[PDB]
Amino acid sequence: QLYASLFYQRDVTEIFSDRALVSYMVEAEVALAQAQAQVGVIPQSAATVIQRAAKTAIDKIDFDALATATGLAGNIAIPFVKQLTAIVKDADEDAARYVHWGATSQDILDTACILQCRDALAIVQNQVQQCYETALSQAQTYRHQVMMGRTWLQQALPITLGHKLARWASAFKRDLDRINAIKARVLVAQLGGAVGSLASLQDQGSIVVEAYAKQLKLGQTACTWHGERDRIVEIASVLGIITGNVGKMARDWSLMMQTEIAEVFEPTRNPVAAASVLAAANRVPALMSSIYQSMVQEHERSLGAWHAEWLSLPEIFQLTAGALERTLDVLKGMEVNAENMHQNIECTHGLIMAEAVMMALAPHMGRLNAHHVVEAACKTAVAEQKHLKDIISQVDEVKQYFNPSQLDEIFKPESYLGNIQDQIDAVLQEA
Amino acid sequence: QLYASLFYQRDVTEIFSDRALVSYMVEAEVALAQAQAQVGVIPQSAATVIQRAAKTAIDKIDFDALATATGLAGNIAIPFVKQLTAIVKDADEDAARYVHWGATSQDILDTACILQCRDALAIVQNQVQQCYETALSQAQTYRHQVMMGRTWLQQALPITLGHKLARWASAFKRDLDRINAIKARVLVAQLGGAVGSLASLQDQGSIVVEAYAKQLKLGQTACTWHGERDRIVEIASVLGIITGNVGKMARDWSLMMQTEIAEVFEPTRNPVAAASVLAAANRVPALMSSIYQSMVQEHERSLGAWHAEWLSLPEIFQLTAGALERTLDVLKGMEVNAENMHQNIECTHGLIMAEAVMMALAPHMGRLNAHHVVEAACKTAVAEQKHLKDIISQVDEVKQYFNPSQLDEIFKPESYLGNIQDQIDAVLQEA
Amino acid sequence: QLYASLFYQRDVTEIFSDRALVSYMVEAEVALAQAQAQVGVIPQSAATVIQRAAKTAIDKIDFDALATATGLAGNIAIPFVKQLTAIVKDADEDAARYVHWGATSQDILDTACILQCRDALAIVQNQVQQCYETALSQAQTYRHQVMMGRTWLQQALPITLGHKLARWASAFKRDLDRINAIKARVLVAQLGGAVGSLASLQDQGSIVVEAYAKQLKLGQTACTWHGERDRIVEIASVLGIITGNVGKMARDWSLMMQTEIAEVFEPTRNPVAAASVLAAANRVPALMSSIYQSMVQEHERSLGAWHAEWLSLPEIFQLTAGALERTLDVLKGMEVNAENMHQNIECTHGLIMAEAVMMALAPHMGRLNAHHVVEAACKTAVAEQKHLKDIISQVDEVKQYFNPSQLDEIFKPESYLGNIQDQIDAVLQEA
Amino acid sequence: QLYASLFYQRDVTEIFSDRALVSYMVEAEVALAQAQAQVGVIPQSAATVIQRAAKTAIDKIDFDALATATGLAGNIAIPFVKQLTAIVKDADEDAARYVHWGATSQDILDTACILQCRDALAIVQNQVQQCYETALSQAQTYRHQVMMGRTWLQQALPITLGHKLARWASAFKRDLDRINAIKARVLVAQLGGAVGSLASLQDQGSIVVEAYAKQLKLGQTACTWHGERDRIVEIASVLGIITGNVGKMARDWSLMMQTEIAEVFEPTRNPVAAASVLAAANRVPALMSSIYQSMVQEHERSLGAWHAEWLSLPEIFQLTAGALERTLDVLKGMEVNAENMHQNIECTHGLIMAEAVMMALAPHMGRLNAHHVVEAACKTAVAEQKHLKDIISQVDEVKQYFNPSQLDEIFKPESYLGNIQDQIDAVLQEA
Repeated sequence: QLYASLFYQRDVTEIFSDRALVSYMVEAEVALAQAQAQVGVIPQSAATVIQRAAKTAIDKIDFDALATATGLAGNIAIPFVKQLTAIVKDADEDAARYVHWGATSQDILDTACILQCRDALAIVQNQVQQCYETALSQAQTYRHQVMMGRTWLQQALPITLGHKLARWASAFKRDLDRINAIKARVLVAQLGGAVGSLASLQDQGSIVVEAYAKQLKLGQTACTWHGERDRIVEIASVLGIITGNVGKMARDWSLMMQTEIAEVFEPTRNPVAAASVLAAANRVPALMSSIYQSMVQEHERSLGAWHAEWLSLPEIFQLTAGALERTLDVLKGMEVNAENMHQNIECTHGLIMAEAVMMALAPHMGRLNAHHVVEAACKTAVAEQKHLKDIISQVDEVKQYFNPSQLDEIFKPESYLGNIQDQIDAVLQEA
Repeated sequence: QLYASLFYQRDVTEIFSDRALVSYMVEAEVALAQAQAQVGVIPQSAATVIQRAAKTAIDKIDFDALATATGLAGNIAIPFVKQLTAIVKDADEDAARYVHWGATSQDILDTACILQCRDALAIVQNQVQQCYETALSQAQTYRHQVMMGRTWLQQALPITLGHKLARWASAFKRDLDRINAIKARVLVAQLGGAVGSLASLQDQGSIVVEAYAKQLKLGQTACTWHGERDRIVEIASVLGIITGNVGKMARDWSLMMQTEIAEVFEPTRNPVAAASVLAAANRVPALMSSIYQSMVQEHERSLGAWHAEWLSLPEIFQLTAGALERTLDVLKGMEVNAENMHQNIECTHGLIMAEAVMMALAPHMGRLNAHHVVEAACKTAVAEQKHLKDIISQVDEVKQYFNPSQLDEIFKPESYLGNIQDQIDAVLQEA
Repeated sequence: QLYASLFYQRDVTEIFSDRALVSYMVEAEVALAQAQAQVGVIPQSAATVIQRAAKTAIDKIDFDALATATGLAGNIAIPFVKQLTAIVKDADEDAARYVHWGATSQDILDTACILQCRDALAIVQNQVQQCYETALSQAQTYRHQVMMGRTWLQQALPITLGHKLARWASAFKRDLDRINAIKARVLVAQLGGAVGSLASLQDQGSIVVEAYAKQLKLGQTACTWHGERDRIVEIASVLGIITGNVGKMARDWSLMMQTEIAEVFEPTRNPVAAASVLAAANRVPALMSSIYQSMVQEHERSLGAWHAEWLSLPEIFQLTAGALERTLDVLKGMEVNAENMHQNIECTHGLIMAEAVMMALAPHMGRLNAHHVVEAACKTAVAEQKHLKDIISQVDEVKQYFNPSQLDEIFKPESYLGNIQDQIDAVLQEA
Repeated sequence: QLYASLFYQRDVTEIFSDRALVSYMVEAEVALAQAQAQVGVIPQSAATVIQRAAKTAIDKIDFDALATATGLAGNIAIPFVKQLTAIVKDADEDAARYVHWGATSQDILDTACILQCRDALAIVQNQVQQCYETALSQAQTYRHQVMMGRTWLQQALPITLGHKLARWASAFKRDLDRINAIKARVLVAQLGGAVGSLASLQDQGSIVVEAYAKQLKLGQTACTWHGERDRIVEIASVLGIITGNVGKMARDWSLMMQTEIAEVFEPTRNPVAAASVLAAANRVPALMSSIYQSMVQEHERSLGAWHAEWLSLPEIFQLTAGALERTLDVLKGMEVNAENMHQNIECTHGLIMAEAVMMALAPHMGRLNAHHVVEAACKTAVAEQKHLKDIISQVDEVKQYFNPSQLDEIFKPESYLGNIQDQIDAVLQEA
């Protein structure tokens, strides 16, 4: 609980709480009774009593009894079914016989898991959508804010803050595409009985799965997937990529907050938001190892791999929604310090503009000749500890082709941004 | 090398060998010169000399010099560019000036990586396609081969071998869908220069990227992605799911090969193919942790995360193609032992048919009554160590509703398969 | 909470609960005030008021306020210090000035972490000690219980159950050695102030650390270790090995519980204990990836890596203590089914004794000759579907050297156990 | 091969090459024949022929045949034994019968693995020893070089470069202790035969293992450990900690190389060494997940887990030795830029000395009063954009207790280093 505030996101944590989990299991049991009554497998009468008794089962369920019983049964569904049955019995000893009719523990657990995933995906998707919108808007606001591009953590050539923001925006848009593309394949119901054959429903199996899926508004699958878990992993893999995208952003803005750089700051000096996001960017990759090992499952119901999913999947959702929430706060209240950006550009005293000077000279001199005059000027500028502009401006060959004013233009960071504006426009359009 | 034969797949290993990597880099340099000549940035003359000198550069390149130089430069592209330039020079000192014009090391390395991924994906996709076809065909051949379904490694209720095969087939089909769905987003070119601004190409940047993408037949992206790596991770994540699917299959067939079960065997008694596949199902999840940590990259070119990708991505492809190749061999030459399957069904002496007997009795007796007669019969059958059929057949209540012949039918494994045939038909149709 | 019962161990979970964590932080603050009063840095008077106010601070602390404040400060220590100070103030506005004198957040957090580790290690060590004792005792009880040894999951040659138990016992003993060997190096105090220089204590720093360590009965280190985390990883690495040892045991006993093998059973048929232990054996390796990435920490206090430890370390302890607790239950109430063991030995109808027959014949025949008679007999026995003893006993060359009674001895599983009894005695002695 | 130069270390890579592996296997076979001849199990004559034929077997072995055969057998030992036998046969058809007498594949593979580990550990230990020596020497050289301590990547209070170096030195010393402490437990021989019972050696088993261990100068274990793998994991876990220690150092020196900080540089501006070390600090944690999953092994010889070790263990050694080698180069030729260190200390214009000013005033004013005068001065200094010294020096209360010269002393970074010199001396002594 003390850490929930630091790393997770309140709504996604609630969706995965013990109380919500049991709520979703109740929902799965109700849909099952309804789907069966609707096709004749059980009397409409029983379904109605179950549907009504359910509305308050959550308040009548003993969570201490449930936890203790879980350790002995090996899963929550078994003791949960006992309790729900006893609850429906105290309302009609007869409807009680139809509670959990034909299902096995994993049907209810996997279905509640998919119901949880459906709801937490909606929240995560909306967070990504706001992050995208906000990054696009800031990219536009600062598309002309010049600053240094850094490679291997060393100043290299100028870029604009808007270009970093456009790069992040486009990454969020690819995440939005990934989320939409997996929904149909992944949000499906689970109902197959003990060995996934629906044997106790005899020849009514396919009819009942179809109506069960429909009641919950989930997809239906061709065959039971108690042992094939690609759908679970697939959902985790997309959350993993989203966490990696904001992890990269948090690495960048906290580096820009170093005392000696101070170009961008987290809204109100410690980078508290970066610390949480970077912790999630450490933890999610480790949880991915786990969710992938969980694919190796024995026959019709695994020993170990399936149990591990109950611990890893929720943690991945919670860290991702938590990391997205802190990233949004930062993208919205981000403080840009234009003076420090200008100052850090002056750090190498014009040496970073060397190649720009060389390109301006190439036409009137031949690239070989241009390269040679600039390299000798850099040596001189370093020996005299002067700005490269001061040295190049007193070189004869050069005065032959450029006035002082043309030289001042050649040395402006803005004059060497290549096609950065085309790239920013290109990402503003894919929107 | 000795292990390559055990875990990898020959063609995918070649695509990622030092020699192929340098080949793809050469290909990237040629496309760059051609795209530039085609839009005016460099003389068509130079492009033609480079394109021709390239055809044999691979044979002229010194790989020992290259490896030694790589350790000092920090990447292969830098010493590779020197060498290729020297090679083009000995053919025309003038065309040599245009080699690697405007690109930075990462453009050539990421582009060669995507070219490699394109080729290895084609091979992996074709392996999945054959695995799918073969699983569908075997599923049909054995849709009626009865055997025990096992949960928590304990016999539970009958299923058919064809149902396990249909479950695997449908998993392969979802993999085929995943592979097709990422191609457009992932197989794109990389050309952005030092800080991804294409500054040295000035206002010709967007025009050149477009023609470079086209020359290589790759997609073009809105902005440079030197630091945003979701496309790399995404490709690894799909390979990871495929390896998890065959890992699950290898766990199953090797369990079916245990001396005491002996229901299915690897083609010619050790499960050599399972050992390799299960090793890949251990290694790939670990490599996933690595590829996901690699998303956290500093600014415009990372220190560490990017270097790690060069080691992990190829290993994931190689283990996946290797695991697919051994799985295909097994799916094709799989030996089914129907007698052992029949025998293991007799293992509990009819106790696994208890619920089937109870369902047959429910109508003529009321489920409560049916449950009670069957439970007392199980106790008796265990006490007398007799087959449950022998005990139930001499119970009065029962003889009242069933002749010996109807009892023999109720006890046949085939009579309690629920909707397994509908599920097998459903997966044969999605095809 | 519902899952705590399934995977963790009650006492270790309490040591890592929010309430115990704050308790240990209080303990760290008290020791600090006492150590300082004892060397003159603060008045003995203040230390006494703090020590007394502390006895009930836990009941006066607002945990909701604390959680909310934590999300904003980035760690629990900061809001905790405010609260504890306010608590000491309402008892003496003057002693309150000396609360948390000279320490930084990480000193209190790392010290409370080591106090927690000290207490959970004592519990884990005692669990390993009982597992060791129990395995040694069972090894002795069944040192002569013959059963099949299995390689690549295939029957190979006879072993005894006692030999598997001795192998597990010796592994537990190496764990006991590992635990004892790291205590001195790992259970040390943390007190270094903001940048680990104890600057606000001026020239009293070393004197105060020495007395602080002593008050808590922890080791003292030569230099501050806010950024060097090998001690944390080292503790996790040993817990990781212990979880791997019981993971291996759970894989084995659940395989022995398969319906068709049924040689050993979990005490009261699903392997519920194996499912939990195997889930921990999936999760701990993934958490190890995380704890190892956490070593890469920036300068004097990291951004991300340190925060991640707060989530991973406790989970590793909790899963290990949980896995040990279920393993102990199984080692103590383990049900051995000697008849099934005897029966599975008869599974290949004497074929597994082929090499034993060959060794008995080698002396009177020459190994070449012995190998050739046995191989032809195996072919015949398989063709006639007879026990190998029936075939070999009617082979002339053979009757020439052995009576029927000597042949019956050569075919007893017990006669081909090599030095298994020496190995079991050897592990009973290292005890 | 091209990457070997970037990430690994030449000698450790050779120890794990195919050629060295087969060399060590030959060595294991020779020791086995010798140990057996020495106790009577095989004729001294055969042992001598094998020992002599071995001296050149490596040159006679067909590596292509070996690789092809390996993929079919499932391990290298099987086809290797065939070849070595054929080699010994062409020298004496009789000695050939005793090649690999009584051993199983895993005995030779695990023994060659431990022989490799023994040799690579010697190299890694020596690298750590040199890193330790060099760090201690540099710590001494710069114990007085003042620079900023940084927390959460923000300047905090002064420290000395020597203190960072002492912290690293002490971490290397704990690694030296860890390496020495595991040798006895981990460097042991493996000889147990098919199911670890040495059944084919009958009652000579224990005698032969003892002499086999002795011939190779390895420890002997109480029982066979084909399935218990804690010794392998333990070796990987220590290499993992070493890689994490230099990973932390590489993060620090590359941050100190940022253009705007420029306090320390890699010897000859890109941090090429940091890039490799940080890639190993990403990859090793992932490989740890794998080596830990490999503990879960089936019965007497696993399917999958054991095979995976052949790929992970060597990679961990190679990355660790590679990371150590680059770290040593940097520790030895490290360039310290004292002026930039001095300059970055002036970055906040005295604000970082605020607490030092407050401690100097506390005695003559009361901590409350001191805190209040300093906080108002910081506000003023920020409003006027002046150095805090300029503001505090014109505050009356203050002039009352300090002359200008005493104020200049209070503001020197060196005057607020707490017990850093005691810590540096403490680590120089543990040496």
